[PDB]
Amino acid sequence: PTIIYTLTDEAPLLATYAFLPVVRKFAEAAGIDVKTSDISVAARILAEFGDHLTEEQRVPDNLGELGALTQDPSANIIKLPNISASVPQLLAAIKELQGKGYNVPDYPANPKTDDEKKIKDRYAKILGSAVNPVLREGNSDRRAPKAVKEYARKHPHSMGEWSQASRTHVATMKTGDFYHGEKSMTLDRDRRVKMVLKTKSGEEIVLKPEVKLDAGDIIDSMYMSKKALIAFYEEQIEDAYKTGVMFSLHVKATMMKVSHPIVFGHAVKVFYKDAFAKHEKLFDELGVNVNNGLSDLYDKIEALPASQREEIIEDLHKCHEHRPELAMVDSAKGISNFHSPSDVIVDASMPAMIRLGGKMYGADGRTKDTKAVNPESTFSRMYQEMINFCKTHGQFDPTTMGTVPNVGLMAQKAEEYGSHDKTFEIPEDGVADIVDIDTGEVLLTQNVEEGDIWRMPIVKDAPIRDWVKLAVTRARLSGMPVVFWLDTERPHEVELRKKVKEYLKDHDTEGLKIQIMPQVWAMRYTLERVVRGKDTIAATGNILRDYLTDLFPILELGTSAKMLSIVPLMAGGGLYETGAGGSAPKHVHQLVEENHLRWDSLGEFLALGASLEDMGNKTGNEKAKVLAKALDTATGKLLEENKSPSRRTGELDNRGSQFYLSLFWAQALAEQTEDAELAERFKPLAKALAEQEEAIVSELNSVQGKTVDIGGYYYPDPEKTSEVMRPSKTFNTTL
Amino acid sequence: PTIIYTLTDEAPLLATYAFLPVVRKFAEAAGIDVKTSDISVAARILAEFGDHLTEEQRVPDNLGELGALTQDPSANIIKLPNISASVPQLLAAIKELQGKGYNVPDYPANPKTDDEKKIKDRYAKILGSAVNPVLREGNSDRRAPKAVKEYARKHPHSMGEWSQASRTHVATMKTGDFYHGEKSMTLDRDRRVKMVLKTKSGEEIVLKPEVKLDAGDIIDSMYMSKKALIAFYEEQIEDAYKTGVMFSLHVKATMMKVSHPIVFGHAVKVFYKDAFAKHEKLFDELGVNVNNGLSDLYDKIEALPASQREEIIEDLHKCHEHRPELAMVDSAKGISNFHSPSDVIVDASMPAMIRLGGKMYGADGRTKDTKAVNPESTFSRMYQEMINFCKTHGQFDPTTMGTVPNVGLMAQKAEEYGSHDKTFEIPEDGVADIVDIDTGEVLLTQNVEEGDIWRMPIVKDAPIRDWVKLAVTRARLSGMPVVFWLDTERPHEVELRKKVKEYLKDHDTEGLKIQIMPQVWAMRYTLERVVRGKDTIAATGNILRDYLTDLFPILELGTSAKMLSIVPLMAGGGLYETGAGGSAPKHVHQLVEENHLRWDSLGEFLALGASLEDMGNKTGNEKAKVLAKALDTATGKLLEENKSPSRRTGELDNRGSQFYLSLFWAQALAEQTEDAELAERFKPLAKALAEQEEAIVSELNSVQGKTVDIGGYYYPDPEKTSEVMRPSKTFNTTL
Ligand SMILES: [Mn+2]
Ligand SMILES: [Mn+2]
Repeated sequence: PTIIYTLTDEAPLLATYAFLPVVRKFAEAAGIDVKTSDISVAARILAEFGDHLTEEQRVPDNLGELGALTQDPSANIIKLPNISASVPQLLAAIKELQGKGYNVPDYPANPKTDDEKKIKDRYAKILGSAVNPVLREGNSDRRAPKAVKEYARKHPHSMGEWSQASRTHVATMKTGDFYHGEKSMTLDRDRRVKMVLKTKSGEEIVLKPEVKLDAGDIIDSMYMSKKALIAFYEEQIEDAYKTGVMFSLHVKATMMKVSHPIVFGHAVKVFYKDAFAKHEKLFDELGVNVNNGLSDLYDKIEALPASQREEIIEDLHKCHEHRPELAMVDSAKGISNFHSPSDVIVDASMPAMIRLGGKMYGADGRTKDTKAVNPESTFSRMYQEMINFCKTHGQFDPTTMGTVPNVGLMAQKAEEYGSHDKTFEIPEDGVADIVDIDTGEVLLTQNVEEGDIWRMPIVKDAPIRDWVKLAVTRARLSGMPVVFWLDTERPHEVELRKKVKEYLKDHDTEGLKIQIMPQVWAMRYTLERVVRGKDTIAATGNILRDYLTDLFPILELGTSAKMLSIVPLMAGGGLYETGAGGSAPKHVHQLVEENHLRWDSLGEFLALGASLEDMGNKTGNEKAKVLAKALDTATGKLLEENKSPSRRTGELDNRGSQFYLSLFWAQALAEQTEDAELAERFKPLAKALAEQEEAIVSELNSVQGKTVDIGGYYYPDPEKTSEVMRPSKTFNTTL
Repeated sequence: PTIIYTLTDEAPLLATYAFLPVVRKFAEAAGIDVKTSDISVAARILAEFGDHLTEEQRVPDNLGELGALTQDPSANIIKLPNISASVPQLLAAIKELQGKGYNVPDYPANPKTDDEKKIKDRYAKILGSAVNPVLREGNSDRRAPKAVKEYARKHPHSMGEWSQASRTHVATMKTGDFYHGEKSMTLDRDRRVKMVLKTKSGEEIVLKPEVKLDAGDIIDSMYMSKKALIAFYEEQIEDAYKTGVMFSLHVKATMMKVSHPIVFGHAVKVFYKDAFAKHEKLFDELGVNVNNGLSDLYDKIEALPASQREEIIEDLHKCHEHRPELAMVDSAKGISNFHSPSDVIVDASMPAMIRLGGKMYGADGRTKDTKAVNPESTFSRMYQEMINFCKTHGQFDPTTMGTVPNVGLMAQKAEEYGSHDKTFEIPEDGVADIVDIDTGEVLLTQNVEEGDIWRMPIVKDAPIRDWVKLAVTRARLSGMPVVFWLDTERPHEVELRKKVKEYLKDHDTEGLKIQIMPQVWAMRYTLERVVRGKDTIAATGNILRDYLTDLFPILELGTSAKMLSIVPLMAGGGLYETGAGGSAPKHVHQLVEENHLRWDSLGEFLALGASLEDMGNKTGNEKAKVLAKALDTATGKLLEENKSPSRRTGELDNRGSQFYLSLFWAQALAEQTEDAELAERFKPLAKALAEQEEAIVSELNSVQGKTVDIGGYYYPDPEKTSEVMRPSKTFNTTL
């Protein structure tokens, strides 16, 4: 009977320092041990580079440990939001660890000696989205809990009005992209395959030497034509200019770490083609990679002599005169859409733009309409339908609209999420085949060109079965109809359709509305329903799982940070994500400088409830059920009494809201009558907490408004942090 | 990017000489290379007997090459009607080749030495239905093209009227045949079995050493009783006589090379019982085998002294006075039903009889009502339902009736089509068991007699799956319902029924009308529907596929020569049979003697349209689909314009009709509007052919009416033959 709580980075971790003690006190009453696990960026640096560390300094491979635990039918993991480290974040975490006596190697951006290549490659394991692929050995059940939905209706968030005369739209490719050249197939038997490029010269380049494929795996051979991509950009940049609408670009270079920077990069290239021509030679040897955005260019020209660097920036701002207006990320500082690929992230930016009435920010500071460019059509057409719907129906009404929960196929690096190590920028014109080693059979041929992006996504049979099961499970349990978003004109989704059609019959689907529709149809059908106050489950692939679980919750609730993210693992256990957003760097900024943490721990409370409830069902622990339901009613009272953390310094913060939760949790257990022992167990505690309420609250608020010492950033001192995060001694002694 | 076009025998080959140049000129305009494959009777003898040939004389095994090519997903084979060599045909081919300096052995019918036995067996690989078993690695989709049916409505073919007092009927067995003694089962595991006869003496004769069987395969143990068959024969011959109705016998001796001649043989023997008893000893040692018809007896008595020969034939003619009139193949030359087993072929003779109003020819040369004897009741009683139907409803009206396409299970030597090498005339009374060699398990027991025909036909699981999938596909694409003609009382058809019941669930059958009925019922249901202009798909086994795709097309169209015969190959490719009939040797005799080939190449145009149709789907070729649709209208225009070959010499022939088709095809591409490049590409060629119409046709017609030289028959000279098949000056120069 063990719950694994994850120690992560920044704000969620700080909240954990105050919350971990109070969850431990409640969980022990059911015989559950709350065991910690450190997956912070620092702990992952240490675990990898234990080469020059003492025994006491060494840490286990906590990620690999948790990854292994997912195979255990009793796994119970609570995953808090964590950093997906960029280079600057990695460097800062390294530098802090070094200064604290941990002998870890520097990260060499450009490895001089060959020994530096090995440790740079070892750091590549730490960079980016590294935690999610390992923990996701199940499929996604993401939905807004009834109590949160009810709260959104009573307290509606602001939403920009949609004008019928709005000019904003999604711009996307009609040919030469992944979708319009896709070939797909379901595997007959186990095979081992290689990815080879037979050039026009006659040479055979092996891009990927070997990949093990199981029976029933779906594989795709999709590519994007570089020539088409640029001609598309030429066209759209021109169109946006001619029509006078603001140009914007929405990709996900954060997670799609290979393909999307190439997509991002090309936009910048063709947009500023006049400047990139004047300085081509200079840019080349400077090693400028604008795939990393303009920020890369600006870095590599900053060291240059003043008269030369100023000439460069002048050729860039001069290029704007024949160009369309650009969407800005920070219009005061002059930071635009093209500055960094990690600024405008498709899953978050598109909802934000729709939420605002189809608006993004201009160079003048004004909001205006935008051509929201999403080059890859596969998953972007669905956004356009909503824009169209809104244009005729107006902005959604949070007080009356329905819900769109999601059942997402993600398990075992599903589809595009596990295709990173299998994506390649093509070196020269040739034919790209995936060939079987045993029997030289080309499984899928594809004619590619120089620059083209080629990848082979993989989705295993077993995950698909669980995914369909979860769809029917959610349908039965909620009474909501469910729609599978599967295109008829996309090979990959016709392959999935064959499977869904079959595996549905393996389940009892007698009293359920379950159908299959292509993306755009499904979106329309879903929109036609939400607007009439009706609910619909979206059973979707991996990338759509990501998009829709940001999109709809932003519209329904105002945020994607207030919802359940349950991962039923295929081996029997459950993983429970508390948040889908970042670890809130700015929240830590406010905590260290003026002792106020505005992090909302609601997602943690909800996940813990879903953790404790599933503990009751799987093991038979009836005392877990009672704690879960009491936390369920404790969380609900937290919302209705309006005691979520304030953003203003000096008011009720994260620590303060943790008190009120634990109070209500204690009260809920004291005044219930389905377990006699637990009732009288919490009775004195509940009586205690309530009695010195405006004494504990008085302490937690008085200590605010000053600089505080946690002893670091990426590795804060457990002793100092705990003092700060538990500053109420009245509260602490009560347990 | 290739289409394999088969070079065959006789008339289709001659047509191909005129056609291959013009199909290549069109197919290169889409990036498709057309390569030939010689599978003629000559090429198949040379391929087998390369021992005595020089290196330059040696030809590749093209038939085996094509057999391997079916396993390739890119396969695209246009198969044309070839010769299924009879002995006299094989002899003539051997002589022709030997005469051309090809050292090939004589075929030894009665091998003296043991070295002669060797090469007779090597020739037995060439004899009979040799191509089809190897090429048919998929199931049959045989149907009338929409453009052909519509021509038959506007121009009906002559049909003989059905009197309600018509005496004609199918006579067939009620016990003792394969049907009423049949045992059948599905295999659970992989095993290897043997065919053994446990005799009365205690001895066990091994009839078949070893045969590998897969899991999920349907196997049958069927036997026809010698005593029951001759009792049947003696009853029906007596019946036909008593009633005064003309006797006729319908079998498939050509393909059923083992069982049917024994069946044919017993008919003749009991019919001529008086002669065969008087001359028993003489006929014994003369070696006369009536399994090969009366012609065999006529050969083996021709050399005998005039007095004795005239005694034998008078005893045969004397036997005719107490027997019924026999049906005549050619009454002028005195050739009857009994002359040769390969003269009256069931699948064509029965439709010919029914189309004629239930009439066949007699001694005087007039049409007469007949007793159409089909000894085996498994697939014959299906004919009797149509006869009855016609007796009450009169003849079919082709101007109003519906279509009956066929989806035929045939893949991988399925059912009775693969039973030849496993069919045995029983040597002595005993039990006939099929036994697993590993373990001693007796799978199917049966009790047989001296002279019985025992066989074990097999059909594999994967072919069945493709068959069912093809039915659903055809239903979905056309809209018309499909009926599985499967009996309840035939064990083989219940094993099939079980699989058809299961494998229909693995498919989307939503808006589709799919049902299983017994043969007799299904026929009646089909007939009741078509008579009021409604369409029905017949999903049937192997023999029924053959029978029905001659029967209805004969009635709907007047001929089974003009129709699509597509074979979706299981590996993903496609085979397109241009004709189910023969190679028409009489057409060749007319061409050599008078320079006029009356061969109809319409089946070749349709199979090419279908070949280009599938080409675009699998690979992605856009220009290929344009060619298919332009051909589909060019073929139609040819029918409408009435420019098909005449049969009278000195008029429009195969060469002429090929011109108009290429003219209509270029013109069809001259005015299309979806590939602007192809429109202007064929624009000069279409204008040239339309400008030279009366010049080209003047040439092709003036060369007729003369004896011409093609340098042989079974192996024609490519130079001389191309000189004959392309005699047009201005037509050729415009390519
Ligand atoms: Mn997201
Ligand atoms: Mn036939």
